[PDB]
Amino acid sequence: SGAIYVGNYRVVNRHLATHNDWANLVWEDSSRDLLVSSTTAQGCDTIARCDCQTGVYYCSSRRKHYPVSFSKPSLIFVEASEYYPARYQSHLMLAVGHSEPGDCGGILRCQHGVVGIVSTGGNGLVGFADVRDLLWLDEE
Ligand SMILES: NC(=O)[C@H]1CCCN(C(=O)c2ccnc3[nH]ncc23)C1
Ligand SMILES: [Zn+2]
Repeated sequence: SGAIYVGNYRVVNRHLATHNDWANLVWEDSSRDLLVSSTTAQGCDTIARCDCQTGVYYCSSRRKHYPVSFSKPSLIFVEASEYYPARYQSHLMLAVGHSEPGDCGGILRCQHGVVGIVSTGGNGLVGFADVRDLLWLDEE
């Protein structure tokens, strides 16, 4: 589990969104595994605006932050799970790291700020849903 709290937005994995998220919806994209809902309180996370390919992510199944090298956001084949059928997920970045069921939502961050959230795992891989192109997270 986990979210990005930027301005009056909450950024979560679409597959983990709550009823309150759906009742306060700003934007959702199944192809990216992302959903954004509105918040009453202002958050403290800042979004990175960059093409960093190194950073650090939080792994809840280890209680550890790991430094990683990750691929540029791409259209990556993702295997069928309890949340989605076999499909191409867009804006996904891959790294080598521990990610098991429950690690989705952990933040990936670089020197500039938050890059994305854990969205895939297994096989000693971890995938991150990129948020750096969502410029609207910074206003309104
Ligand atoms: N965005 C998606 O389509 C996700 C949905 C959750 C599952 N998933 C994984 O890649 C995954 C996550 C955690 N541990 C794992 N072990 N084996 C596979 C996995 C795909
Ligand atoms: Zn950066």
